[PDB]
Amino acid sequence: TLVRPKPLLLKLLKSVGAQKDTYTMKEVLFYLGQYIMTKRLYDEKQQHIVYCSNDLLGDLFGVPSFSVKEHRKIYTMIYRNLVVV
Ligand SMILES: CN1C(=O)[C@H](Cc2ccccc2)O[C@@H](c2ccc(Br)cc2)[C@H]1c1ccc(Br)cc1
Repeated sequence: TLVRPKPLLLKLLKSVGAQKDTYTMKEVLFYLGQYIMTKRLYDEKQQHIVYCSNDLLGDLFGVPSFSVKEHRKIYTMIYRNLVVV
């Protein structure tokens, strides 16, 4: 499935090296995760928990924190920031 990230998500992706305007979901996640690990928004003690309050990611998703273990919720939040081609 190819997707087109909306302006805010695209900015996020490109800030960690993304270069296209169109991506597969696996690529969106790849860069999104690189973004998270690069900024280290995860919690050192509980590494599956992500803190993104007052960050671009928080703006994007609409939440102050989330768990990378809830794939359905992450997929939901991501989909709101892209149009499926
Ligand atoms: C599937 N996946 C990835 O592709 C990347 C891999 C990656 C890591 C470092 C540098 C480049 C790419 O991130 C994974 C990830 C990210 C953050 C945490 Br916390 C756990 C796992 C993980 C992931 C990406 C996005 C979300 Br939201 C949740 C998990």
